[PDB]
Amino acid sequence: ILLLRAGLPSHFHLQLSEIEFHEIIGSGSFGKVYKGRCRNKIVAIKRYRSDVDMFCREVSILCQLNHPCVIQFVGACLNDPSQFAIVTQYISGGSLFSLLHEQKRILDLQSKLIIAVDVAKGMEYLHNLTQPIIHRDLNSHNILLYEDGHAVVADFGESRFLQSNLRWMAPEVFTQCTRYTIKADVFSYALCLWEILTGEIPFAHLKPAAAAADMAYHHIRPPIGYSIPKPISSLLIRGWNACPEGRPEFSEVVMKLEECLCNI
Amino acid sequence: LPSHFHLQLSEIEFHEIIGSGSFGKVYKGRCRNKIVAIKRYSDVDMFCREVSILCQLNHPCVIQFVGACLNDPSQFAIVTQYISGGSLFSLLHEQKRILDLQSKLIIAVDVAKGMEYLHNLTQPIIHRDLNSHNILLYEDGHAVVADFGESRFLQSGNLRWMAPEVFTQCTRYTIKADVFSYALCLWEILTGEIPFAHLKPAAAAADMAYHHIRPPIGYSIPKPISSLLIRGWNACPEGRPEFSEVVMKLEECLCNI
Ligand SMILES: CNS(=O)(=O)c1ccc(N2CCOCC2)c(Nc2ncnc3[nH]cc(Br)c23)c1
Ligand SMILES: CNS(=O)(=O)c1ccc(N2CCOCC2)c(Nc2ncnc3[nH]cc(Br)c23)c1
Repeated sequence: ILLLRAGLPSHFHLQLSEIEFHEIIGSGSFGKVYKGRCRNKIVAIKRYRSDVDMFCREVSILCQLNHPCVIQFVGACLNDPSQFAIVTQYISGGSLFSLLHEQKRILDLQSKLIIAVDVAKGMEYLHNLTQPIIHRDLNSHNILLYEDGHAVVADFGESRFLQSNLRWMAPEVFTQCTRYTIKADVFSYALCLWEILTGEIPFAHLKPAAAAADMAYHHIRPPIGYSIPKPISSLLIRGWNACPEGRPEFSEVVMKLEECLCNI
Repeated sequence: LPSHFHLQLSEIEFHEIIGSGSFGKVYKGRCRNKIVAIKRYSDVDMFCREVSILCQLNHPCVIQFVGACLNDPSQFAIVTQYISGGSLFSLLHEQKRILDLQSKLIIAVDVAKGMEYLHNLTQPIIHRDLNSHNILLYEDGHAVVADFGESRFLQSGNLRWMAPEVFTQCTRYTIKADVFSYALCLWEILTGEIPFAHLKPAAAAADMAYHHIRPPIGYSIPKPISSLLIRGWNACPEGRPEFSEVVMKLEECLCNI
């Protein structure tokens, strides 16, 4: 916290008294997320309820980020653990999850791709920083939408910087010993991309742990209909390959989806 | 650790080296009037773990602990019974001895009983590193499980979009990992072949985990056993048998050998 207070540029340093908390817009064990106001901006605030090290990491990551497909950091409060809070821009159009599954708004192909492309661009950005960042929690809740249908990647509370005998191991043990890479994000993305196209929650009929289990152990993936365009189904098939190294880099995901926009 | 298990370096008479690795070296020797094997080695946490496991062990199909030296990090040493008949891996792959089906099953059942034992202790133990190097043979062709350096005591909505490799890492190890390992050992035993002989170990571990590859089952393997094998190396841990059931079926086979 002393190391952080020193390294984080001072313009980001916020006092809790500078923040006005309106509503709660999201929740969790970690803490709650309020809509509010700060330095004459409409903002979203994550407030916290090893906890120190989690918060110091998250700020260290957020303050690196500048890209129009990634949530815009505004500042944090670093006084003491009790005060701890994180502030970002607010985006009115709400989560992608809501759009698809609650409001059940029916989007056309162009609109869907724009979103897919924007998210891929944000991930590309993160993965190709000098010191790559893994989001590690990409989902339709953490894809937020501008009124005009563009999208940004949010919530870096699980994010980590990428760091710099097996013949008889059970697969799940072998997988524990292998440190995960930026490729984990691509797998999450793939599901998001299917979620967008179908309108459907992955394994909608299953509780989260069961769905994970099926993907992980029984190697199941959501159904790929014949009507899904080829270049996309390809990306899906590759993107959620159990073998991480077989998943495409986001730079290619972008390239392909932008092609589709040219042909849309 | 129980005071009687404490050992001083002077109580241990070293002889030749019998094994190696980045971890350290293993010696044959003599201690407290018995022929022994001696192992010699964040890094301290893992030693107490290994020792706290070994002292608990008391079963004919599991290695016998004898004691351990605790003076300082430089002096750390673990001492066990020495077993004259070498490693199974050797017998199978270097010596290449031809065994009857009975001899094979005797080893298979012995290893299974040792694993059963471990798994059904009040506070169960996962070996986490079973293989034909750590299966040691008595001259009479009985076998024991060895080398507990990797062994662990069993510990008591984002998940839906997680990559498998990440989900696996947020999940706690189970005893069913040993069952998978055993399956391979069992196939190895029956066929005499190293699993995926044509591949280097990581290539093998990848193919088993990602591309769901398993060893080939030919008429070389009997039907009742081959059912066990397939279930044993299931991708789903929960689909794999418990070692109790392995024992039953394999003893049932021994009745018919
Ligand atoms: C402090 N910002 S943050 O990036 O750490 C952050 C984390 C989580 C969330 N929620 C996302 C939806 O599931 C619940 C958590 C948000 N939410 C939002 N951030 C901006 N504009 C927003 N508009 C609507 C919403 Br909800 C919204 C921010
Ligand atoms: C201190 N005993 S221990 O259980 O920690 C232990 C760990 C590893 C090994 N080696 C096994 C073979 O690959 C290399 C490591 C052994 N070795 C042996 N222990 C008993 N009798 C033995 N006879 C022949 C051999 Br080798 C042998 C013990």
